[PDB]
Amino acid sequence: MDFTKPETVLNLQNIRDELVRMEDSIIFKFIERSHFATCPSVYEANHPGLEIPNFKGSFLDWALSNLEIAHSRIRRFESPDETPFFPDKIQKSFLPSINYPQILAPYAPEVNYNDKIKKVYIEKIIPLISKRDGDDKNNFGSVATRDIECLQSLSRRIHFGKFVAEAKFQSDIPLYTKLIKSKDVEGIMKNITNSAVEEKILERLTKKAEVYGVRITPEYLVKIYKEIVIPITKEVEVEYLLRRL
Amino acid sequence: MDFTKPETVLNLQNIRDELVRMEDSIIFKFIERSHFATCPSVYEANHPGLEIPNFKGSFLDWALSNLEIAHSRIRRFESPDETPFFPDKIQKSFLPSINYPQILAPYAPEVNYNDKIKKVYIEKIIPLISKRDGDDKNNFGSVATRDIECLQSLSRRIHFGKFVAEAKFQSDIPLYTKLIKSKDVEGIMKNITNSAVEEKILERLTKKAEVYGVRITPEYLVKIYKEIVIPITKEVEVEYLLRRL
Ligand SMILES: N[C@@H](Cc1ccc(O)cc1)C(=O)O
Ligand SMILES: N[C@@H](Cc1ccc(O)cc1)C(=O)O
Repeated sequence: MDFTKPETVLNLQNIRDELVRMEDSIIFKFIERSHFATCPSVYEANHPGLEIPNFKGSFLDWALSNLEIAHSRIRRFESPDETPFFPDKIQKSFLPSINYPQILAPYAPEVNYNDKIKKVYIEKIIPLISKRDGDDKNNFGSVATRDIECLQSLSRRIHFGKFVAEAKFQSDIPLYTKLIKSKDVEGIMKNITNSAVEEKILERLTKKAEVYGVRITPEYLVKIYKEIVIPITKEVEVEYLLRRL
Repeated sequence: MDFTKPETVLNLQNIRDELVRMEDSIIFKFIERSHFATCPSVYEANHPGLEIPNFKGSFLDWALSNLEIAHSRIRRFESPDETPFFPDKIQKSFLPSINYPQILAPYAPEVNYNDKIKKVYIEKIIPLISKRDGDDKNNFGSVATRDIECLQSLSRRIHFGKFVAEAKFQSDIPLYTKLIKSKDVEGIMKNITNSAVEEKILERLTKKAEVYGVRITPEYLVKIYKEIVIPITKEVEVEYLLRRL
Protein backbone atom coordinates (compact mmCIF):
# COMPACT_ATOMS: atom_id res chain seq x y z
CA MET A 1 0.00 0.00 0.00
CA ASP A 2 1.23 3.45 -0.93
CA PHE A 3 -0.70 6.70 -0.36
CA THR A 4 0.69 8.08 -3.63
CA LYS A 5 -1.14 5.34 -5.49
CA PRO A 6 -4.96 5.37 -5.17
CA GLU A 7 -5.33 1.90 -6.64
CA THR A 8 -3.00 0.45 -3.98
CA VAL A 9 -4.91 2.16 -1.17
CA LEU A 10 -8.40 1.30 -2.35
CA ASN A 11 -7.28 -2.34 -2.62
CA LEU A 12 -9.26 -4.44 -0.15
CA GLN A 13 -6.63 -7.07 0.70
CA ASN A 14 -4.08 -4.31 1.24
CA ILE A 15 -6.20 -2.43 3.77
CA ARG A 16 -7.02 -5.82 5.28
CA ASP A 17 -3.30 -6.23 5.90
CA GLU A 18 -2.76 -2.64 7.05
CA LEU A 19 -5.36 -2.97 9.80
CA VAL A 20 -3.71 -6.15 11.07
CA ARG A 21 -0.63 -3.98 11.50
CA MET A 22 -2.48 -1.01 13.04
CA GLU A 23 -4.71 -3.13 15.28
CA ASP A 24 -1.96 -5.27 16.80
CA SER A 25 -0.28 -1.99 17.81
CA ILE A 26 -3.10 -0.55 19.92
CA ILE A 27 -2.92 -3.85 21.82
CA PHE A 28 0.83 -3.53 22.32
CA LYS A 29 0.35 0.08 23.39
CA PHE A 30 -2.25 -0.96 26.00
CA ILE A 31 -0.06 -3.74 27.44
CA GLU A 32 2.69 -1.12 27.85
CA ARG A 33 0.54 1.43 29.67
CA SER A 34 -0.85 -1.35 31.90
CA HIS A 35 2.39 -1.32 33.93
CA PHE A 36 1.73 2.12 35.38
CA ALA A 37 -0.78 3.45 37.91
CA THR A 38 -3.63 5.79 36.85
CA CYS A 39 -1.77 9.08 37.55
CA PRO A 40 -4.87 11.34 37.59
CA SER A 41 -2.68 14.44 37.89
CA VAL A 42 -1.32 13.71 34.40
CA TYR A 43 -4.81 14.45 33.05
CA GLU A 44 -6.22 16.96 35.54
CA ALA A 45 -6.61 20.15 33.55
CA ASN A 46 -4.40 23.19 34.11
CA HIS A 47 -1.56 20.95 35.36
CA PRO A 48 -1.90 21.32 39.16
CA GLY A 49 1.65 21.16 40.54
CA LEU A 50 3.66 21.63 37.36
CA GLU A 51 4.83 25.25 36.97
CA ILE A 52 4.23 25.40 33.19
CA PRO A 53 4.41 29.08 32.04
CA ASN A 54 0.84 30.20 31.25
CA PHE A 55 0.04 26.79 29.83
CA LYS A 56 -3.56 25.83 30.49
CA GLY A 57 -4.52 22.22 30.00
CA SER A 58 -3.35 18.94 31.53
CA PHE A 59 0.26 17.77 31.70
CA LEU A 60 -0.61 15.24 29.02
CA ASP A 61 -1.70 18.09 26.73
CA TRP A 62 1.58 19.95 27.14
CA ALA A 63 3.62 16.80 26.40
CA LEU A 64 1.55 15.57 23.42
CA SER A 65 1.50 19.03 21.80
CA ASN A 66 5.21 19.45 22.49
CA LEU A 67 6.02 16.07 20.87
CA GLU A 68 3.67 16.64 17.89
CA ILE A 69 5.56 19.84 17.07
CA ALA A 70 8.86 17.95 17.11
CA HIS A 71 7.46 15.14 14.94
CA SER A 72 6.01 17.51 12.33
CA ARG A 73 9.23 18.96 10.87
CA ILE A 74 9.87 15.50 9.34
CA ARG A 75 6.57 15.43 7.43
CA ARG A 76 4.70 13.22 9.92
CA PHE A 77 1.44 15.19 9.63
CA GLU A 78 1.35 15.58 5.85
CA SER A 79 0.51 11.98 5.02
CA PRO A 80 -3.24 11.37 4.73
CA ASP A 81 -2.32 8.71 7.28
CA GLU A 82 -1.81 11.12 10.22
CA THR A 83 -4.29 13.49 11.94
CA PRO A 84 -2.75 15.61 14.78
CA PHE A 85 -4.30 16.37 18.17
CA PHE A 86 -3.04 19.99 18.08
CA PRO A 87 -3.20 21.23 14.45
CA ASP A 88 -2.75 24.84 15.57
CA LYS A 89 0.80 24.19 16.74
CA ILE A 90 2.38 21.72 14.35
CA GLN A 91 5.27 23.21 12.40
CA LYS A 92 6.36 22.77 8.80
CA SER A 93 9.15 20.56 7.43
CA PHE A 94 12.48 21.43 5.83
CA LEU A 95 11.97 18.40 3.61
CA PRO A 96 10.19 18.45 0.21
CA SER A 97 6.39 18.33 0.21
CA ILE A 98 4.87 15.10 -1.14
CA ASN A 99 2.06 15.16 -3.72
CA TYR A 100 -0.67 12.94 -2.33
CA PRO A 101 -3.43 12.26 -4.92
CA GLN A 102 -7.00 12.70 -3.75
CA ILE A 103 -8.60 9.43 -2.75
CA LEU A 104 -11.39 10.31 -0.29
CA ALA A 105 -14.30 12.71 -0.76
CA PRO A 106 -13.79 16.48 -0.21
CA TYR A 107 -15.66 16.69 3.10
CA ALA A 108 -13.28 14.08 4.48
CA PRO A 109 -11.45 16.46 6.92
CA GLU A 110 -14.74 17.39 8.54
CA VAL A 111 -14.99 13.79 9.82
CA ASN A 112 -12.60 14.18 12.76
CA TYR A 113 -12.82 12.19 15.97
CA ASN A 114 -9.61 13.10 17.87
CA ASP A 115 -11.35 14.79 20.80
CA LYS A 116 -13.68 11.80 21.32
CA ILE A 117 -10.76 9.35 21.19
CA LYS A 118 -8.82 11.07 23.94
CA LYS A 119 -11.96 11.41 26.05
CA VAL A 120 -12.69 7.66 26.07
CA TYR A 121 -8.97 6.90 26.44
CA ILE A 122 -8.63 8.95 29.60
CA GLU A 123 -12.04 8.32 31.17
CA LYS A 124 -12.93 4.81 29.99
CA ILE A 125 -9.70 3.00 29.01
CA ILE A 126 -7.18 4.13 31.66
CA PRO A 127 -9.26 3.14 34.72
CA LEU A 128 -9.52 -0.40 33.33
CA ILE A 129 -5.92 -1.04 32.22
CA SER A 130 -3.88 0.57 35.00
CA LYS A 131 -1.85 -1.47 37.49
CA ARG A 132 -3.59 0.48 40.24
CA ASP A 133 -5.07 3.88 40.96
CA GLY A 134 -3.13 6.83 42.31
CA ASP A 135 -0.39 9.23 41.25
CA ASP A 136 3.03 7.72 40.54
CA LYS A 137 4.99 10.96 40.60
CA ASN A 138 8.29 9.28 39.72
CA ASN A 139 6.84 8.14 36.41
CA PHE A 140 4.72 11.07 35.16
CA GLY A 141 7.13 11.37 32.22
CA SER A 142 7.17 7.64 31.34
CA VAL A 143 3.38 7.34 31.74
CA ALA A 144 2.78 10.51 29.65
CA THR A 145 4.84 9.19 26.78
CA ARG A 146 2.87 5.93 26.89
CA ASP A 147 -0.42 7.81 26.53
CA ILE A 148 0.90 9.87 23.62
CA GLU A 149 1.76 6.64 21.84
CA CYS A 150 -1.59 4.97 22.73
CA LEU A 151 -3.35 8.12 21.51
CA GLN A 152 -1.29 8.02 18.30
CA SER A 153 -2.16 4.37 17.67
CA LEU A 154 -5.90 4.79 18.38
CA SER A 155 -6.16 7.77 16.02
CA ARG A 156 -4.35 6.41 12.95
CA ARG A 157 -6.39 3.23 13.17
CA ILE A 158 -9.78 4.86 13.77
CA HIS A 159 -9.38 7.52 11.11
CA PHE A 160 -8.19 4.92 8.60
CA GLY A 161 -11.88 3.99 8.55
CA LYS A 162 -12.49 6.59 5.83
CA PHE A 163 -10.21 4.71 3.46
CA VAL A 164 -11.70 1.42 4.68
CA ALA A 165 -15.18 2.80 3.96
CA GLU A 166 -14.26 4.52 0.68
CA ALA A 167 -12.67 1.32 -0.62
CA LYS A 168 -15.88 -0.53 0.34
CA PHE A 169 -18.26 1.97 -1.23
CA GLN A 170 -16.29 1.82 -4.47
CA SER A 171 -16.09 -1.97 -4.27
CA ASP A 172 -19.86 -2.10 -4.74
CA ILE A 173 -21.36 1.22 -5.89
CA PRO A 174 -24.87 -0.18 -6.64
CA LEU A 175 -25.20 -1.63 -3.13
CA TYR A 176 -24.04 1.30 -1.06
CA THR A 177 -25.84 4.01 -3.04
CA LYS A 178 -29.18 2.37 -2.14
CA LEU A 179 -28.34 1.92 1.53
CA ILE A 180 -27.02 5.48 1.75
CA LYS A 181 -30.00 7.04 -0.07
CA SER A 182 -32.40 5.49 2.45
CA LYS A 183 -30.14 6.66 5.30
CA ASP A 184 -30.19 3.05 6.40
CA VAL A 185 -27.60 2.92 9.18
CA GLU A 186 -28.04 -0.72 10.19
CA GLY A 187 -28.00 -1.76 6.53
CA ILE A 188 -24.63 -0.11 6.10
CA MET A 189 -23.72 -1.59 9.50
CA LYS A 190 -24.14 -5.22 8.47
CA ASN A 191 -22.44 -4.90 5.07
CA ILE A 192 -19.16 -3.36 6.24
CA THR A 193 -18.64 -6.09 8.86
CA ASN A 194 -18.90 -9.89 8.83
CA SER A 195 -19.28 -11.43 12.31
CA ALA A 196 -17.50 -14.53 11.08
CA VAL A 197 -14.40 -12.63 10.00
CA GLU A 198 -14.43 -10.07 12.84
CA GLU A 199 -14.22 -12.84 15.45
CA LYS A 200 -11.33 -14.60 13.76
CA ILE A 201 -9.52 -11.23 13.88
CA LEU A 202 -10.09 -10.96 17.60
CA GLU A 203 -9.09 -14.60 18.08
CA ARG A 204 -5.81 -13.80 16.32
CA LEU A 205 -5.39 -10.56 18.30
CA THR A 206 -5.72 -12.41 21.61
CA LYS A 207 -2.94 -14.85 20.61
CA LYS A 208 -0.63 -11.91 19.87
CA ALA A 209 -1.31 -10.27 23.25
CA GLU A 210 -0.33 -13.39 25.16
CA VAL A 211 2.90 -14.06 23.26
CA TYR A 212 3.77 -10.36 23.43
CA GLY A 213 3.66 -9.68 27.14
CA VAL A 214 0.97 -9.33 29.82
CA ARG A 215 -4.16 -8.86 36.41
CA ILE A 216 -5.18 -8.29 32.77
CA THR A 217 -5.64 -11.55 30.89
CA PRO A 218 -5.22 -11.55 27.08
CA GLU A 219 -8.89 -12.31 26.46
CA TYR A 220 -10.01 -9.56 28.88
CA LEU A 221 -7.89 -7.02 27.03
CA VAL A 222 -9.22 -7.93 23.59
CA LYS A 223 -12.70 -7.32 25.04
CA ILE A 224 -11.81 -3.91 26.38
CA TYR A 225 -10.70 -3.33 22.79
CA LYS A 226 -13.77 -4.93 21.20
CA GLU A 227 -16.20 -3.03 23.43
CA ILE A 228 -14.83 0.52 23.75
CA VAL A 229 -12.60 0.92 20.68
CA ILE A 230 -14.44 -0.97 17.88
CA PRO A 231 -17.70 0.97 18.20
CA ILE A 232 -15.85 4.22 17.43
CA THR A 233 -14.25 2.67 14.37
CA LYS A 234 -17.69 2.09 12.87
CA GLU A 235 -18.94 5.56 13.79
CA VAL A 236 -16.40 6.96 11.34
CA GLU A 237 -17.54 4.59 8.56
CA VAL A 238 -21.27 5.35 8.76
CA GLU A 239 -20.78 9.11 9.13
CA TYR A 240 -18.54 9.22 6.06
CA LEU A 241 -20.77 6.99 3.96
CA LEU A 242 -24.01 8.84 4.78
CA ARG A 243 -22.75 12.13 3.33
CA ARG A 244 -21.12 10.41 0.37
CA LEU A 245 -23.64 11.61 -2.25
CA MET B 1 12.52 -3.04 39.66
CA ASP B 2 12.81 0.60 40.66
CA PHE B 3 15.91 2.78 40.14
CA THR B 4 15.19 4.56 43.43
CA LYS B 5 15.74 1.28 45.24
CA PRO B 6 19.23 -0.26 44.91
CA GLU B 7 18.14 -3.60 46.32
CA THR B 8 15.43 -3.93 43.64
CA VAL B 9 17.88 -3.10 40.86
CA LEU B 10 20.71 -5.32 42.01
CA ASN B 11 18.20 -8.19 42.22
CA LEU B 12 19.15 -10.88 39.70
CA GLN B 13 15.68 -12.18 38.82
CA ASN B 14 14.48 -8.62 38.34
CA ILE B 15 17.21 -7.73 35.83
CA ARG B 16 16.57 -11.13 34.25
CA ASP B 17 13.01 -9.96 33.65
CA GLU B 18 13.98 -6.45 32.56
CA LEU B 19 16.24 -7.77 29.79
CA VAL B 20 13.43 -9.98 28.47
CA ARG B 21 11.52 -6.73 28.09
CA MET B 22 14.42 -4.75 26.60
CA GLU B 23 15.60 -7.56 24.32
CA ASP B 24 12.21 -8.36 22.77
CA SER B 25 12.03 -4.66 21.82
CA ILE B 26 15.20 -4.47 19.73
CA ILE B 27 13.69 -7.37 17.77
CA PHE B 28 10.40 -5.53 17.29
CA LYS B 29 12.33 -2.42 16.28
CA PHE B 30 14.28 -4.39 13.64
CA ILE B 31 11.15 -6.00 12.16
CA GLU B 32 9.72 -2.48 11.81
CA ARG B 33 12.73 -1.00 10.02
CA SER B 34 12.87 -4.07 7.74
CA HIS B 35 9.93 -2.69 5.73
CA PHE B 36 11.95 0.21 4.33
CA ALA B 37 14.79 0.45 1.82
CA THR B 38 18.34 1.39 2.91
CA CYS B 39 17.99 5.17 2.27
CA PRO B 40 21.74 5.96 2.25
CA SER B 41 21.01 9.69 2.02
CA VAL B 42 19.47 9.51 5.50
CA TYR B 43 22.95 8.74 6.85
CA GLU B 44 25.27 10.50 4.40
CA ALA B 45 26.93 13.22 6.44
CA ASN B 46 26.15 16.91 5.94
CA HIS B 47 22.65 16.04 4.66
CA PRO B 48 23.13 16.31 0.87
CA GLY B 49 19.83 17.64 -0.50
CA LEU B 50 18.18 18.83 2.69
CA GLU B 51 18.59 22.60 3.15
CA ILE B 52 19.18 22.43 6.93
CA PRO B 53 20.52 25.85 8.14
CA ASN B 54 24.24 25.40 8.94
CA PHE B 55 23.57 21.93 10.30
CA LYS B 56 26.46 19.60 9.61
CA GLY B 57 25.85 15.90 10.03
CA SER B 58 23.45 13.42 8.45
CA PHE B 59 19.68 13.82 8.27
CA LEU B 60 19.42 11.11 10.91
CA ASP B 61 21.58 13.23 13.24
CA TRP B 62 19.34 16.27 12.87
CA ALA B 63 16.20 14.22 13.57
CA LEU B 64 17.57 12.21 16.52
CA SER B 65 19.02 15.31 18.20
CA ASN B 66 15.81 17.22 17.53
CA LEU B 67 13.69 14.44 19.09
CA GLU B 68 16.05 13.96 22.07
CA ILE B 69 15.64 17.63 22.96
CA ALA B 70 11.85 17.26 22.90
CA HIS B 71 11.97 14.08 25.01
CA SER B 72 14.25 15.61 27.66
CA ARG B 73 11.90 18.22 29.16
CA ILE B 74 9.90 15.31 30.62
CA ARG B 75 12.87 13.86 32.53
CA ARG B 76 13.68 11.12 29.99
CA PHE B 77 17.46 11.57 30.30
CA GLU B 78 17.69 11.83 34.09
CA SER B 79 16.98 8.19 34.85
CA PRO B 80 20.15 6.09 35.11
CA ASP B 81 18.23 4.09 32.53
CA GLU B 82 18.76 6.54 29.63
CA THR B 83 22.00 7.72 27.94
CA PRO B 84 21.48 10.34 25.14
CA PHE B 85 23.22 10.45 21.76
CA PHE B 86 23.54 14.26 21.92
CA PRO B 87 24.18 15.27 25.57
CA ASP B 88 25.25 18.77 24.51
CA LYS B 89 21.75 19.64 23.34
CA ILE B 90 19.30 18.00 25.70
CA GLN B 91 17.26 20.51 27.69
CA LYS B 92 16.08 20.49 31.28
CA SER B 93 12.62 19.59 32.62
CA PHE B 94 9.93 21.73 34.25
CA LEU B 95 9.14 18.71 36.41
CA PRO B 96 10.78 17.97 39.80
CA SER B 97 14.20 16.30 39.79
CA ILE B 98 14.25 12.71 41.08
CA ASN B 99 16.83 11.57 43.65
CA TYR B 100 18.42 8.45 42.21
CA PRO B 101 20.66 6.66 44.78
CA GLN B 102 24.10 5.62 43.60
CA ILE B 103 24.22 2.00 42.54
CA LEU B 104 27.13 1.70 40.09
CA ALA B 105 30.77 2.69 40.59
CA PRO B 106 31.85 6.35 40.11
CA TYR B 107 33.66 5.83 36.79
CA ALA B 108 30.42 4.45 35.37
CA PRO B 109 29.73 7.41 32.99
CA GLU B 110 33.12 6.94 31.37
CA VAL B 111 31.88 3.58 30.03
CA ASN B 112 29.87 4.96 27.10
CA TYR B 113 29.27 3.11 23.85
CA ASN B 114 26.72 5.28 21.98
CA ASP B 115 29.01 6.16 19.08
CA LYS B 116 29.91 2.50 18.49
CA ILE B 117 26.25 1.45 18.60
CA LYS B 118 25.19 3.86 15.88
CA LYS B 119 28.20 2.92 13.77
CA VAL B 120 27.33 -0.79 13.68
CA TYR B 121 23.63 0.04 13.31
CA ILE B 122 24.17 2.10 10.19
CA GLU B 123 27.03 0.16 8.59
CA LYS B 124 26.40 -3.42 9.71
CA ILE B 125 22.71 -3.77 10.68
CA ILE B 126 20.88 -1.67 8.05
CA PRO B 127 22.38 -3.36 4.97
CA LEU B 128 21.17 -6.73 6.30
CA ILE B 129 17.62 -5.86 7.41
CA SER B 130 16.43 -3.50 4.67
CA LYS B 131 13.75 -4.49 2.15
CA ARG B 132 16.14 -3.38 -0.58
CA ASP B 133 18.89 -0.87 -1.24
CA GLY B 134 18.33 2.64 -2.53
CA ASP B 135 16.81 5.93 -1.42
CA ASP B 136 13.07 5.94 -0.73
CA LYS B 137 12.61 9.70 -0.72
CA ASN B 138 8.90 9.50 0.14
CA ASN B 139 9.75 7.81 3.43
CA PHE B 140 12.88 9.60 4.72
CA GLY B 141 10.79 10.81 7.67
CA SER B 142 9.23 7.41 8.49
CA VAL B 143 12.57 5.59 8.07
CA ALA B 144 14.39 8.20 10.20
CA THR B 145 11.97 7.78 13.06
CA ARG B 146 12.44 4.01 12.89
CA ASP B 147 16.21 4.37 13.27
CA ILE B 148 15.83 6.74 16.22
CA GLU B 149 13.72 4.11 17.95
CA CYS B 150 16.09 1.24 17.01
CA LEU B 151 18.98 3.37 18.28
CA GLN B 152 17.05 4.07 21.50
CA SER B 153 16.35 0.37 22.07
CA LEU B 154 19.94 -0.76 21.35
CA SER B 155 21.38 1.81 23.76
CA ARG B 156 19.16 1.26 26.81
CA ARG B 157 19.73 -2.48 26.53
CA ILE B 158 23.49 -2.37 25.94
CA HIS B 159 24.20 0.18 28.65
CA PHE B 160 22.05 -1.75 31.12
CA GLY B 161 25.03 -4.12 31.14
CA LYS B 162 26.64 -2.04 33.91
CA PHE B 163 23.78 -2.86 36.25
CA VAL B 164 23.79 -6.45 34.96
CA ALA B 165 27.54 -6.63 35.69
CA GLU B 166 27.39 -4.73 39.00
CA ALA B 167 24.63 -7.03 40.26
CA LYS B 168 26.79 -10.01 39.26
CA PHE B 169 29.99 -8.73 40.86
CA GLN B 170 28.12 -8.12 44.10
CA SER B 171 26.38 -11.49 43.84
CA ASP B 172 29.76 -13.16 44.29
CA ILE B 173 32.50 -10.76 45.49
CA PRO B 174 35.12 -13.49 46.21
CA LEU B 175 34.84 -14.89 42.67
CA TYR B 176 34.99 -11.71 40.65
CA THR B 177 37.74 -10.00 42.67
CA LYS B 178 40.11 -12.85 41.74
CA LEU B 179 39.17 -12.86 38.06
CA ILE B 180 39.43 -9.07 37.91
CA LYS B 181 42.77 -8.90 39.74
CA SER B 182 44.34 -11.25 37.19
CA LYS B 183 42.77 -9.21 34.37
CA ASP B 184 41.34 -12.50 33.20
CA VAL B 185 38.94 -11.51 30.43
CA GLU B 186 37.85 -14.99 29.36
CA GLY B 187 37.38 -15.99 33.00
CA ILE B 188 34.97 -13.11 33.48
CA MET B 189 33.55 -14.04 30.05
CA LYS B 190 32.44 -17.54 31.01
CA ASN B 191 31.01 -16.60 34.42
CA ILE B 192 28.66 -13.84 33.29
CA THR B 193 27.07 -16.07 30.63
CA ASN B 194 25.76 -19.65 30.59
CA SER B 195 25.48 -21.14 27.09
CA ALA B 196 22.58 -23.26 28.27
CA VAL B 197 20.53 -20.28 29.39
CA GLU B 198 21.62 -17.91 26.60
CA GLU B 199 20.30 -20.30 23.95
CA LYS B 200 16.94 -20.76 25.61
CA ILE B 201 16.66 -16.94 25.55
CA LEU B 202 17.31 -16.87 21.84
CA GLU B 203 14.91 -19.77 21.31
CA ARG B 204 12.24 -17.73 23.09
CA LEU B 205 13.19 -14.57 21.16
CA THR B 206 12.75 -16.33 17.82
CA LYS B 207 9.21 -17.43 18.79
CA LYS B 208 8.30 -13.82 19.59
CA ALA B 209 9.60 -12.54 16.24
CA GLU B 210 7.44 -14.96 14.28
CA VAL B 211 4.21 -14.28 16.18
CA TYR B 212 4.93 -10.54 16.07
CA GLY B 213 5.32 -9.90 12.37
CA VAL B 214 7.93 -10.64 9.69
CA ARG B 215 12.83 -12.20 3.10
CA ILE B 216 13.98 -12.15 6.74
CA THR B 217 13.06 -15.35 8.56
CA PRO B 218 12.66 -15.25 12.37
CA GLU B 219 15.69 -17.45 12.97
CA TYR B 220 17.85 -15.36 10.59
CA LEU B 221 16.95 -12.20 12.49
CA VAL B 222 17.78 -13.64 15.91
CA LYS B 223 21.21 -14.48 14.45
CA ILE B 224 21.80 -10.98 13.18
CA TYR B 225 21.01 -10.06 16.78
CA LYS B 226 23.15 -12.80 18.34
CA GLU B 227 26.16 -12.03 16.12
CA ILE B 228 26.35 -8.23 15.87
CA VAL B 229 24.47 -7.00 18.96
CA ILE B 230 25.37 -9.52 21.72
CA PRO B 231 29.14 -9.08 21.42
CA ILE B 232 28.77 -5.37 22.25
CA THR B 233 26.67 -6.19 25.29
CA LYS B 234 29.56 -8.15 26.77
CA GLU B 235 32.14 -5.48 25.90
CA VAL B 236 30.38 -3.21 28.38
CA GLU B 237 30.44 -5.88 31.12
CA VAL B 238 34.16 -6.71 30.92
CA GLU B 239 35.25 -3.07 30.61
CA TYR B 240 33.24 -2.11 33.69
CA LEU B 241 34.35 -5.10 35.74
CA LEU B 242 38.07 -4.72 34.94
CA ARG B 243 38.26 -1.22 36.45
CA ARG B 244 36.05 -2.17 39.39
CA LEU B 245 38.84 -2.16 42.03
N1 LIG C 1 10.52 7.73 34.14
C1 LIG C 1 11.17 9.04 34.25
C2 LIG C 1 12.10 9.27 33.05
C3 LIG C 1 11.46 9.12 31.68
C4 LIG C 1 10.59 10.08 31.18
C5 LIG C 1 10.08 10.00 29.87
C6 LIG C 1 10.45 8.93 29.06
O1 LIG C 1 10.00 8.85 27.75
C7 LIG C 1 11.30 7.96 29.54
C8 LIG C 1 11.81 8.05 30.85
C9 LIG C 1 10.08 10.10 34.32
O2 LIG C 1 8.90 9.77 34.09
O3 LIG C 1 10.41 11.23 34.68
N1 LIG D 1 6.22 8.90 5.70
C1 LIG D 1 6.16 10.37 5.62
C2 LIG D 1 5.40 10.94 6.82
C3 LIG D 1 5.91 10.51 8.18
C4 LIG D 1 7.10 11.03 8.70
C5 LIG D 1 7.53 10.72 10.00
C6 LIG D 1 6.76 9.89 10.80
O1 LIG D 1 7.13 9.61 12.10
C7 LIG D 1 5.58 9.36 10.31
C8 LIG D 1 5.16 9.67 9.00
C9 LIG D 1 7.58 10.89 5.56
O2 LIG D 1 8.53 10.11 5.78
O3 LIG D 1 7.75 12.06 5.22
